[PDB]
Amino acid sequence: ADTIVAVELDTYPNTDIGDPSYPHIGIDIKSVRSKKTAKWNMQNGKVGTAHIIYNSVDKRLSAVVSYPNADSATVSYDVDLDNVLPEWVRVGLSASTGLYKETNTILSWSFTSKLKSNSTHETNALHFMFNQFSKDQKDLILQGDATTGTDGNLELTRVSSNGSPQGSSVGRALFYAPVHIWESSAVVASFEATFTFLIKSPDSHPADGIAFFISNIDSSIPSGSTGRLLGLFPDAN
Amino acid sequence: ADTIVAVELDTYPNTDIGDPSYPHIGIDIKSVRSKKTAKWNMQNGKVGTAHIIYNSVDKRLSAVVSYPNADSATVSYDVDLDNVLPEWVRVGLSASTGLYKETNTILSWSFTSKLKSNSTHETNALHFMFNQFSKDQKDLILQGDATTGTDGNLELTRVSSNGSPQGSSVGRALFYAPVHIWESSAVVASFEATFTFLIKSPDSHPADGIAFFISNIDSSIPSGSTGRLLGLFPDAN
Amino acid sequence: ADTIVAVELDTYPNTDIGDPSYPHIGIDIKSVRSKKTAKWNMQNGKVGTAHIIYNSVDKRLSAVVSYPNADSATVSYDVDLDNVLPEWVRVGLSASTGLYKETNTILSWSFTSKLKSNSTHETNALHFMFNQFSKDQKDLILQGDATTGTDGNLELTRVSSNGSPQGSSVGRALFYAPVHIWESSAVVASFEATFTFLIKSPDSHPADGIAFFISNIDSSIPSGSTGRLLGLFPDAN
Amino acid sequence: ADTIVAVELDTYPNTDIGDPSYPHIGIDIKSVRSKKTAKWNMQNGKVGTAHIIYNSVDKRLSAVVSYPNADSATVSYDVDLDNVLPEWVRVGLSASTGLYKETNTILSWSFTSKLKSNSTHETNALHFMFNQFSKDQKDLILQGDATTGTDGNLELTRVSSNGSPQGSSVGRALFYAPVHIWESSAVVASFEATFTFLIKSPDSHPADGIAFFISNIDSSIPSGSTGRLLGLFPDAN
Ligand SMILES: [Ca+2]
Ligand SMILES: [Ca+2]
Ligand SMILES: [Ca+2]
Ligand SMILES: [Ca+2]
Ligand SMILES: [Cl-]
Ligand SMILES: [Cl-]
Ligand SMILES: [Cl-]
Ligand SMILES: [Cl-]
Ligand SMILES: [Cl-]
Ligand SMILES: [Cl-]
Ligand SMILES: [Cl-]
Ligand SMILES: [Cl-]
Ligand SMILES: [Cl-]
Ligand SMILES: [Cl-]
Ligand SMILES: [Cl-]
Ligand SMILES: [Cl-]
Ligand SMILES: [Mn+2]
Ligand SMILES: [Mn+2]
Ligand SMILES: [Mn+2]
Ligand SMILES: [Mn+2]
Ligand code: NA
Ligand code: NA
Ligand code: NA
Ligand code: NA
Repeated sequence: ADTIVAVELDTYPNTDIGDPSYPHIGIDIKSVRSKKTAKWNMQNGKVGTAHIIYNSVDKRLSAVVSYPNADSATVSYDVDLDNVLPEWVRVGLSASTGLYKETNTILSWSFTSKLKSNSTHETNALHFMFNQFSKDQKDLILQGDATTGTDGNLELTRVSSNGSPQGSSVGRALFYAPVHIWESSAVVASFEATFTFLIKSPDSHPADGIAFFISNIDSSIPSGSTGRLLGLFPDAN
Repeated sequence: ADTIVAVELDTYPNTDIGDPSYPHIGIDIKSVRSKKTAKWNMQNGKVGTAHIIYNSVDKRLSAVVSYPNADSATVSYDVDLDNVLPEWVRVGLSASTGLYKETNTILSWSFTSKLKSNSTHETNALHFMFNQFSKDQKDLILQGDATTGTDGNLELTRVSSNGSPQGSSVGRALFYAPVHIWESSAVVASFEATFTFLIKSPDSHPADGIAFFISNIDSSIPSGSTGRLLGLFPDAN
Repeated sequence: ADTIVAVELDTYPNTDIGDPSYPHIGIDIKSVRSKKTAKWNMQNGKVGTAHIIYNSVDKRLSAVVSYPNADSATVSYDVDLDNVLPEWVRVGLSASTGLYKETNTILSWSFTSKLKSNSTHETNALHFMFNQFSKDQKDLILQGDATTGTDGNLELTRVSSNGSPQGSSVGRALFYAPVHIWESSAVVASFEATFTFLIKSPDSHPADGIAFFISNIDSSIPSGSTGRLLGLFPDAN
Repeated sequence: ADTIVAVELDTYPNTDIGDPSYPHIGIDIKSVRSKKTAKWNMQNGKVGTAHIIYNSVDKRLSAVVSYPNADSATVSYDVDLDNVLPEWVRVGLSASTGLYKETNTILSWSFTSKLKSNSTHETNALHFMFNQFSKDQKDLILQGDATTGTDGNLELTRVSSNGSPQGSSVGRALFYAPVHIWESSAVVASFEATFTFLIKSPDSHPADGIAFFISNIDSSIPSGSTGRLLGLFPDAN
């Protein structure tokens, strides 16, 4: 399979696969069964913001999710990502719906990674920022049902011309350039990611969620990874 | 052909094709015959630094080149790059040698472009920084004789194991991700590029130069673009 | 007097002192009589965005102002700022009202300046970004009627508890740290500034405007610089 | 007293006050008796580089120190800095010598802090970078024996015209602008600091060290804080 590290904003509780009985944020190391979660007070049709951070000194992947006028949800996991991921990766956003559904709309997305060597001229850096998505976005790899340019937004899952979200949809956007997360001479490696998102549903139980993820470079949507599998995994192991 | 916008650090004067009778910095809009030049007091075997800047308000491509303890050379050209380049481009470094020769060594390279829209959440940004090049640099497209990882450096032209530069060599490094230089809703578009370079020759007349360039995305080394053509153009028109 | 370089978003036309007969953006070098202007299609109660740019290679102060869904206004002036300003400056925002009035509300403000030396370890940099102003903002010098923390915003001029703008008000916010705009070994010096602003008036003729400005470090509000003088100048010379 | 959080690069082992019996890096929370240390293989007269990182999600102050061609030393402490420091602080560098001595030379210094609110327009940011120190550096507060502009460098302790370090010297440089490390609406607060340093001594036992520190805004050199107290503390408690 692919190798996946994701932060999930998971909107539908699948307690059969270890989800808590509420919407939650999770940290996923090579399994959809989050290694850690925190309760998330999901707001239907409000624009929210996720922040992911990591560095190789502390080896802690943390995330925070918030809406304005609302308290934040936070989650952290101790994990050495050099022991998990290959030295070259792609970073991306994934989403899905199933028999339950929602809009999985990205309004903005930014990523910074730094590799600091032991030489005095130190940093190797990559940073992108999207506040505006464009019909033909050449620096993004779109997979499955992901489209760009509708209202300047990235629609990770299928949404009708009438505004209405479709079920059984899975989509992903990956930044075009590979990211280097380890180096021979690296003394500190850090990254950070922020995305803003609008999840709305005509339903009282929306599904299934959005993930920021890091994968191998040739990572693709796994077969039957709609719904609870979030476009990340081929099974619930 | 390809469409090329380059800043040349041109080490060999080819006065038959309009070069002045000294080493010079030039601004090249779709021709190796610089639209403007300034005298450059090239220092053999010293590490130098080039800076390129542009924005769409002023529509002026400027460049500066310097060595420590030395006065700078500067050059500027009025040019609307939206009238020259396609809206998606790749940016890169190119170099060549011919019957005369030199090391075309890049010690570091960084690039920032911003597209600011009229929406209040404004900037679309890309930034990379390389202070350290790596044997297998996946976020660079190497073309012709360009290699990476020798002393943590990008060698744009061929250099023997003994340190010694080879003639009749042409090489290019292009950043993997396309860069968006125009947008429907763009109010300001700007970029900047800095590279540090070591050009040394056993010869009193080194050749041929280094260029920072912007091209179409599928741009490749033109046939017989060794020597004076700098790996940029198929002819001296 | 103080030495002032400002970009004015000037809402009231004072044609007696050379204003055109419309709202306009201007570039002010040591006088309120803009050296250059462009027509500005000011929108009452809409949030707008100003961008200012400059570098010492081209020696061109340019500005753009925009609202979403609206075309931009632009203005540029050739001026060597090293010949105008001292080598250490403070940068800031100023506003005023007079017998005519408006809210002069800053929602956000960011500034970047770079001094690049000829040494290989090149950049001296300062960057700040405010998206949120706070009751007691210690890194801002507030002058005259400027306050912070009302709705997370900088109110440059006086505004009642009921939301309503007061006349004959002048205020300024200056960043606490001095900015270095020239250096012995400088090869390129550049800066950029962006602010977002909400100007609303119960009046069909609002007054008087907002300026981004650069001054000497001990710069203060000049006596009787309410109204057309924008909190920048002691007279209309 | 003042409130001090420092990362020490401590060159002289004072085992009477809990130093290990070697040069070491330490994390100092309101005491010179590091809460945690790691062995540091200090190199006399070689240029080294320190990196400090922290965020409020993980609440871990970490540091790394390195020389080229050398393995790094690392140290980390779990500490909520909002429980230690006031919401407004100054950040700085300090050094000292005593009966033993060394040059405490800063070649470069950069700092980034971010406060991310729960509003969609999120970040409040401050960043500075010094690669070049200047005779009259207005954006630095120099205290005790600190000077700037000798070889473009910050000399934290006294050094003769002949190059030679003086004993019983203490100096500090603080950035002029206060830094905001906590906010009402903050969801994540992070910072990072890097400085490059040259410590040389004619002595086989150099003293006493360099610290990156964060203090209250009106923090000053404590009386008799030369030598082992590093210009940070009034006593060894
Ligand atoms: Ca689920
Ligand atoms: Ca030539
Ligand atoms: Ca006016
Ligand atoms: Ca000690
Ligand atoms: Cl919980
Ligand atoms: Cl695609
Ligand atoms: Cl598969
Ligand atoms: Cl010339
Ligand atoms: Cl390749
Ligand atoms: Cl060809
Ligand atoms: Cl006009
Ligand atoms: Cl004040
Ligand atoms: Cl006065
Ligand atoms: Cl240890
Ligand atoms: Cl001082
Ligand atoms: Cl004291
Ligand atoms: Mn889950
Ligand atoms: Mn030429
Ligand atoms: Mn005017
Ligand atoms: Mn110690
Ligand atoms: Na958008
Ligand atoms: Na290198
Ligand atoms: Na605000
Ligand atoms: Na220096």
